[PDB]
Amino acid sequence: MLLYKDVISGDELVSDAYDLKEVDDIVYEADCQMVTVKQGGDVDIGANPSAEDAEENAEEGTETVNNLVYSFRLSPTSFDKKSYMSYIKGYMKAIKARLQESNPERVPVFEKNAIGFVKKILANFKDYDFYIGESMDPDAMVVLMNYREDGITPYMIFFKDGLVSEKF
Repeated sequence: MLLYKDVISGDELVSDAYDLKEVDDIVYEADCQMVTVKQGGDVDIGANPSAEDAEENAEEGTETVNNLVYSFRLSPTSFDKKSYMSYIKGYMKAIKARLQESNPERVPVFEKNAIGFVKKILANFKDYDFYIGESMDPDAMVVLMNYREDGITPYMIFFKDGLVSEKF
């Protein structure tokens, strides 16, 4: 029920309606489940000439999708290996300033903890993928999608430093 949004440019990055766990480091984890819904194509809010919506006569088009991405229309975008270093570097520094203006005591704990997680993320930045909200900003809240140690549990992480809690 809790709603967490970013102030830099995340806009509703995740919520507790699913489940959130903060790792000893400084990030939250919102688990997502798969649900089957009847979708008949969308392609943005308008962008098609003429169609029939028939395809076959033995299946309409049921597609399972995460409940967090569907409710928050999460939008995953492609990225570059070297481009990732520039986004995490200029983004980490951006937060460093937000602490100095708000809480300067979070500058050191945030640097050491965030530095450790970044080192374990580069080991497989591809397996963590890179998501982005409708804001379309490579310097806003960045969420990564990774499967637990099992693989049957899809979960994403949201930097707690750039995540606030909102009560209904």
